[PDB]
Amino acid sequence: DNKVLHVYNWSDYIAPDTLEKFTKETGIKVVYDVYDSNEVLEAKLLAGKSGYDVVVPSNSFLAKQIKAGVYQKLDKSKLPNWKNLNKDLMHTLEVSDPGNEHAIPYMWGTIGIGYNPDKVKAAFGDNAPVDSWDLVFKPENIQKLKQCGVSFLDSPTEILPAALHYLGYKPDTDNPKELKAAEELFLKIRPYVTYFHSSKYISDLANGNICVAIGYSGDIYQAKSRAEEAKNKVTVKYNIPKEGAGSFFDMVAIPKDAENTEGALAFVNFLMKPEIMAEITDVVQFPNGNAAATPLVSEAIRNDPGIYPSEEVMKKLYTFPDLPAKTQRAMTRSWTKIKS
Repeated sequence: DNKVLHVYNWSDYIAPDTLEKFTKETGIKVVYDVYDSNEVLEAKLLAGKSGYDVVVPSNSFLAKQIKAGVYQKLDKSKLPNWKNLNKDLMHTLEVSDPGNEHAIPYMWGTIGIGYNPDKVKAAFGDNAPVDSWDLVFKPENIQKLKQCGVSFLDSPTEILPAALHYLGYKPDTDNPKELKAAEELFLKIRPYVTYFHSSKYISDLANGNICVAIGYSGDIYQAKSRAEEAKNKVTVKYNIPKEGAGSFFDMVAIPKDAENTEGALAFVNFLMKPEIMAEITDVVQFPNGNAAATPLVSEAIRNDPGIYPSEEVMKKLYTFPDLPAKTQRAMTRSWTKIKS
């Protein structure tokens, strides 16, 4: 039975009936499981037998997982939709799957600026550089903002590069003297930071206990809506700094030990039909890799530069590397001193 497609994906990360539509156009029935963390999936692929034709791991893992011959290169000849992929994002993805050979971007997010336009304006004055990493990385700026509170993700592997990229170094630099600079910067601002956390800020941004939060885009939208919701006159805006930013994509790949290869490819191609990816996003509401899909996406999500960026910004976007041990704990030690 070659109407058997073994798929593996994030939970609630799909259309109401994407799989149907597929089947209806393939005559391939799909078995749809859903994992909840990269660790559980990564544990499958390594277990000598995936048993799946398609997984959608996070690009940070895809990278490593690529290096361990876990996937087969795509046979692009059988993916006539590939043209619909956003060339810009694909390019900013080469430093993860070189020559875009293995996966395509499903949906993605960024580490950017979550903020409250009103509180920022009253704490800062006119013209808060709310589109620029300047907002938080100039002492005389963040200090004014302490008065309404500002948060950073507790996560050095991601946050540091914000500093690095801000200082002009390469975001993935391995250099002791540079990482230090990054450290000396965060130290000039540390006294002006309420707290470091990867979750508290979501509600504090929504209740307006704090006015500036640097964190994940998905997280900031949660707050934004949670906020409109709470009918308490709190506004949550989100920006991707003109200087570009950190970014992450969930990638659809095909494992090397795939049983139904030729079906899986058909499947990936299916996912790039403008109106299908358009649909997936109307529902879960994270941007996707599909350029020619956009104009189909719901006016409200389509027109929100907080999700669909200048694409001059698109070009200034970066991924996160596979860091080497020395750096890795170099950062931890850094972060540790930074907090206290």
